[PDB]
Amino acid sequence: MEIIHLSEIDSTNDYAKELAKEGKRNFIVLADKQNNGKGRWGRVWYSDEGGLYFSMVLDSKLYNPKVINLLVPICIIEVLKNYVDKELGLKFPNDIMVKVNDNYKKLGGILTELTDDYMIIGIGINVNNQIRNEIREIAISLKEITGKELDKVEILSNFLKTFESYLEKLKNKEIDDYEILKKYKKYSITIGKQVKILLSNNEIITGKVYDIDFDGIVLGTEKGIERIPSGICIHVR
Ligand SMILES: O=C(O)CCCC[C@@H]1SC[C@@H]2NC(=O)N[C@@H]21
Repeated sequence: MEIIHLSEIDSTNDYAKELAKEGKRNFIVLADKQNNGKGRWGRVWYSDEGGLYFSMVLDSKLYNPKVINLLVPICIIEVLKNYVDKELGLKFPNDIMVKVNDNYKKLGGILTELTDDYMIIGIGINVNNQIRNEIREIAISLKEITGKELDKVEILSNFLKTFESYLEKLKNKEIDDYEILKKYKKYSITIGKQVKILLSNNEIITGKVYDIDFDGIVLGTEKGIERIPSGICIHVR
C-alpha cells in the first residue's frame, strides 16, 4: 500500500480526500504533525510531533465497509497489545482506550468517511506526543504508559500487516464476518454499561448497552429496545 509521508499537513483525512476525489486509491497519507487535525463531530484532534496520524483510502467495494469499520479498531488493539501490558479496550464508537488506575483514558481515535467508490479511514494514535496538561485526565500517550519512545514506523507497519492478513483471511473465507464482530465485543468496554448518548439530531438516549453490531449500538431504554447507528452518535457518557 503506497504511503505518502508528509512532514506536516492540515489534515491527512482532508488531503487524502482531495487525492481520492481525483482518482487515487489504495494509499495512505501519513503526517508527522497536523495543523488542523479533526476528530468526530467537530472535535479538534491535537496532532503534535510524536503522534501517529494517517489516513487510509480504500476501494469502497474492496469489502463490506461495515465489516472494515470493526476490523480497524481490532487491528489497532492487537498491535498495541505487543507494546502495553495494561488493559486495552474499545469505547463506542471507536475510541481506543487504556485502563489506568481503575480509569480508562483515550490513546487514539478513528474518523471514517465513506463514499460510493472509496472510504477514508483516519487513524490517530498518541505515541510519543505530549498530551496537553488539561486533558491528561481523559487522554494519554503510549510513551507515558511504557516509559519509552516507541517506533511509529514499526507500529504503522505492524498495523498494516495485521490489517492485510485479516483481509486475506476474510476473502479466503478462513474466518467469518461474525468472528470479527465477536473480537470487537470482546474488547468493548461499552457493552453492559449505563449510558447517555447525544445524537446529531439533538436527542439524548439513555439506557443499558445490550449489544453493538455492524449497524450500531443496541440499548435497553424506558421505551424498550432502541437501536442507534454509530455515525449519528456525537457523545457517549
Ligand atoms: O476520536 C475521534 O474523534 C477521531 C480522531 C481521528 C484522528 C485522525 S488523525 C489522522 C486523521 N486526520 C485527521 O485530521 N483526523 C484523523
